[PDB]
Amino acid sequence: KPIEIIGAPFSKGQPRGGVEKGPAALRKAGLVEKLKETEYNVRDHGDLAFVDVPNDSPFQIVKNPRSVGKANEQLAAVVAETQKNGTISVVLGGDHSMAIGSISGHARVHPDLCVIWVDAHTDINTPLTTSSGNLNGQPVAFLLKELKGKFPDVPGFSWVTPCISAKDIVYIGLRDVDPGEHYIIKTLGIKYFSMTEVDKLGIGKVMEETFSYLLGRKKRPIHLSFDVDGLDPVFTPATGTPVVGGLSYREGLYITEEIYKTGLLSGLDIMEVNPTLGKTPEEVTRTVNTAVALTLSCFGTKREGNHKPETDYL
Amino acid sequence: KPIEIIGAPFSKGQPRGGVEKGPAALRKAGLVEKLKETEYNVRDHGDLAFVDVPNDSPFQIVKNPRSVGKANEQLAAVVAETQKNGTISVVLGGDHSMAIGSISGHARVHPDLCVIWVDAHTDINTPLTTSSGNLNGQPVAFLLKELKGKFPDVPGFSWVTPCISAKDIVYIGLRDVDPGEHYIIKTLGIKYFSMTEVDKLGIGKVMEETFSYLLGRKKRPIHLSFDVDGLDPVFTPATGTPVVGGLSYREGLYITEEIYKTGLLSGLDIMEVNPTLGKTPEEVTRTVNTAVALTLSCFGTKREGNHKPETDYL
Amino acid sequence: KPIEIIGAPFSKGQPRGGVEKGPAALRKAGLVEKLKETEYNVRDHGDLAFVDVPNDSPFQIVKNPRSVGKANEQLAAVVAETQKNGTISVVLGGDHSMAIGSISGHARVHPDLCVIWVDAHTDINTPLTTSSGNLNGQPVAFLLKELKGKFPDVPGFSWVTPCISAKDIVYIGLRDVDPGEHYIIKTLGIKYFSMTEVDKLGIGKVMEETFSYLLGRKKRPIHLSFDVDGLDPVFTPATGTPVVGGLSYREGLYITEEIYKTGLLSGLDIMEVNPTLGKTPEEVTRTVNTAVALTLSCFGTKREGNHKPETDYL
Ligand SMILES: [Mn+2]
Ligand SMILES: [Mn+2]
Ligand SMILES: [Mn+2]
Ligand SMILES: [Mn+2]
Ligand SMILES: [Mn+2]
Ligand SMILES: [Mn+2]
Repeated sequence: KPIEIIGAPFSKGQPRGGVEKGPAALRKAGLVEKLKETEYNVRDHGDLAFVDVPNDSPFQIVKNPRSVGKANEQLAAVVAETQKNGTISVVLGGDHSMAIGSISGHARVHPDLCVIWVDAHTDINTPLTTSSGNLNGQPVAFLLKELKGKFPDVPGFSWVTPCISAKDIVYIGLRDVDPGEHYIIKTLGIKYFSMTEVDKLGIGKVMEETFSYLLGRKKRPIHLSFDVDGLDPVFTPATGTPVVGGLSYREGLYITEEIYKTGLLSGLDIMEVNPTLGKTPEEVTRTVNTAVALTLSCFGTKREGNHKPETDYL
Repeated sequence: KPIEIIGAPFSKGQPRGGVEKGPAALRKAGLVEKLKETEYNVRDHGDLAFVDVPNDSPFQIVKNPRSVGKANEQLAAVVAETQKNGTISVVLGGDHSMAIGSISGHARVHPDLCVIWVDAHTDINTPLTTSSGNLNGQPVAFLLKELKGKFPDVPGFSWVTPCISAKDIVYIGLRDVDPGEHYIIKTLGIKYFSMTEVDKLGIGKVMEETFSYLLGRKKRPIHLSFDVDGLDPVFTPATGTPVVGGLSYREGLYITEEIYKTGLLSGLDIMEVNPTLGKTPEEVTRTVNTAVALTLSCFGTKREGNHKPETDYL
Repeated sequence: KPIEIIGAPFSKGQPRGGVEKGPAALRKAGLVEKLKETEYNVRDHGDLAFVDVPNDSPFQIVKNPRSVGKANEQLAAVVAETQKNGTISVVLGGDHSMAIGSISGHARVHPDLCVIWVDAHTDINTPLTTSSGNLNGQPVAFLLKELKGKFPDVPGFSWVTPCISAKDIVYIGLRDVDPGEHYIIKTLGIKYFSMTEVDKLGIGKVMEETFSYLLGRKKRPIHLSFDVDGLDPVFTPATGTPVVGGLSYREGLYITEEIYKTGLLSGLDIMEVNPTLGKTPEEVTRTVNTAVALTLSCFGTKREGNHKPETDYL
C-alpha cells in the first residue's frame, strides 16, 4: 500500500508560537526514510503553503477564523485527492485545528469512516462554548452532524460539511474536559475512555472495545487523529497543553500497534508537536522521537520484532 | 452535602519536623476554594491548636505519648461533633498518627463504618512491636478491637476505644511491612492489596473487590484515611517514608473516583504531606498539587470531565 | 537452602567499558549482607579472575572470541561445581555474554532446566547475524541445540555444548529486536512476551503462562538470566543498551516474586549493570539499588512483608 506524508505547518489554531515547526522537526528526525524501510511505498508530498488572510478579525471570540478556515480548505483538497488515489494519508501537524480538513477530505472519499481520537482533551468546544477563541478545542464541533446549526457559521468554514456523527468517533485519554465539553459528550452519547477507563479496563481491553464498537458490524476505514498531548508529558513534553497522568509510551504504542493489525488504517494525524516548547533539547528530542515511534508503529513496526518475508536469515 | 475541612497541624507522631506545615501548604494551594466549586457546601473549621504536654517522658519506647494522646483526644471531639451535624469531614494532617482520633470521633457517630487505608505501610505496629517509638506506625493498633490488651495502656490514650475490627479495614499499597506488622495482619486475617495484588489484579479489579468485601452485605459509611506515602515518590515526593514502586497518580485518582461514585464517603484523611522535605520547590508543589487532586476527586471531579446540571451550554 | 554468589567481572562481551565494575558496585550496596538476613544460607565465592588471551584477533566479525570463550569456560566450571553441591547459584555480571557459561555449568548438573530470559533484547544473534562483533547479543545462539552448526565454530567456544532447545526458554520484555533475531525466534517458534504481550496480558497473566508453558508437565529447575536492560531506564539507567518503554520496577519485582513462590529457583544472572554509565551518582545508585531489589525478591523478600516463623511478636 502507498503512504502519503502531507506537511501541515500551521499554528493559527492556537496562541503559542511553535507547532508549525513540527513537520520540519519530525522529518529531520528521519520520519520519511524510516517509513520507507517498512513494507509500504512512501511519497513525501511536501509541506503545504498556507496563505495568510489579512485583517482576519475575530468572530466574536473565535480567533483567526478565516486563516484557519482557508488553511483547512486547502488541506481537505489535498487529502481528498490522495485518498482518491487510494493511498494512506499521514498529516504532520501544526496544531490539532487542522484535524478539521484532514478528516473532511477523507470522508469525501471514504464517507463511512470511523475515528479514533487520541488526545487528553475532547477538543469539541463550539464557538459558543470556548473559553478562549482557540480553534484548538473545536475541531470535533465542526465535524459533527449533531452539532450542525447548534452555533453560528464561522468566517471561512462555510465549506465544511459535518461528515461524521457521534456514533462513529471514540476518544482515548481524556483528562482535561471543560464543562461545556463534558456536557456535549454526555448529551450526544459519545463513546470515550478517559484515563480512568484505561486504568480500570487496561489498554488491551480498551482497544478491544473501541474496535467491536466501531467495527462490530461494518468493517470500515479508520482515521487515527492523534494528539501528542495524549501521552504523559514525561514522554511527549513539548506540547501546548500538557496534562499530568496520561498515556504511557507503551500504552500508546500498544494502540498504534493494534490499529496496525486491523489493516484498516487509512488517514493518520500527528498533531501538536512543538519543538520550541522543549525545556531542554532532550524534551524536544524525546517528544519527536516517540511521535515518529507511534507513526512507524501504525505502519507495522512491532515490538516483538520484524523480519522481511521469503528471506532465510539462516 | 456539607464538607468540613479540619486543620491538624501535628507532628509528634514522628521524628521529622515538617508535617505540621501540611495544612498550611494545602490551603495555600487553593484547597478550600477549589472544593467550593464542587457540588458540596464547604466550611473551613480552621486548624486545631494542640496543647504541648510538658515533660512527656517516653513510655518505654513509644515517644511523646501524652502529646499525641491529647492532640488526638481533641480531634476525636471535633470530628465526632461535625459528623453529628451530618457533614462529611476532611482531616488535613500532620503525620498519620492523628488517624487514631479522626476515626475515633467518626465511629462515635457512625459505629458501623468501614475503612479503606491507602498507605505503603500498615502502620499497625503496637507499642511492643515498634522499632522506633514513632506512633506513626501504630495508628491501627489503637483502633483495633482485636489488639485490645495485647499491649500495655499508653500515657494519654486511655480515652480511645477500639472502634473497628479486622473485618472492617482494607489496606491498599503495602510495600514496606515490618515483621511484627506482617505477622499481625496474617494473624488477624486483615484484607489487603499490597503492590503485588494491584499489579496482578489492576486498580480496577482491586476497587471492585474492596467494595464487595466491605459493602457486599451492608452498605455503610466509608472512612478514607489516605497516606500520601501511598503513591510513588515521583508524584508525592515530600514525605517522611518514601518507598519505591508505589501507586501511580492515575491508580490513586482512580481510587478516590470510585469511592466518590459510591456516594458513601463520610470521613477523609490527607496525611503525611511534608512541604519541608521537598528537594526542590517542584517536588513540594508536585506533592501538594496531587494531594489536592485526590481530595477534589473524592468529591466528584471526574477525569472524564464535569458539567453543572440543568444548564444548557448550547 | 544454600546460596552461592559468584563474581563475574567481565566486559569483553561488548565495546563499553564498565560492566566489570558491576559486582563491586552491587556488593558495596550490601548485596551479600542483605541476603543473609533471608531464610537462606549465603556464601560469597568471590570474583573470578579472567585470564586475558593475548592477540585475540577477530573471528571475522565477532570480537575478542578467545577472551570470552575462556572466561565462560572457567565460569561453567565453577557454576557446575556449586550446583553439584546443591546450592542455588547467583551470577553477578559484567555483560550478558557470560550467560553462556552460567547456564552451561547449570545444565551440566540439571540437564532438564528451563530458562526465563528477562531482557529487552533477544541476544540470539549468531556470528553470521551480528551487526557488531559483540558477543553481547549472541549468548542464546551458543546455547541452542537448534542453532547447532548453523554457523562456524568460534575461537574459544569449542567447549560449549547446546544444552537447551527452543522448547525450554521464554523471553520477557523484548523491545529491540534485529531482523535476523526476529527471524530466528519466529523460525524456531520460541515462546516470548514482548512489551506488547505484557501490555495486553499483564505481568500477572504473563507469569501464569510462562509457568504453565515451561512447567505444565514436568516441574523442573528454573534459570533466571535477568538483563538489567529489561526494565525501563527510569529505574535501571546505567546500562549499555537502554530501550524506552520497558518493565516497571513493579512488574519486574512481581516477576522475581512469583518465581520465588515456585520454589524452583536454581541459577540466577544479574547482568549488564554498569556503574560508570550513570549520568549522575543517582542513576547509578538507582540502577544498583533495584538490581539488589530484584535479587532479594527472588529469595523471598515479599512486598506484602515478611516475618520469621515461630516467633510471637506479640
Ligand atoms: Mn487536540
Ligand atoms: Mn489536546
Ligand atoms: Mn501512615
Ligand atoms: Mn506511611
Ligand atoms: Mn542481554
Ligand atoms: Mn540487553
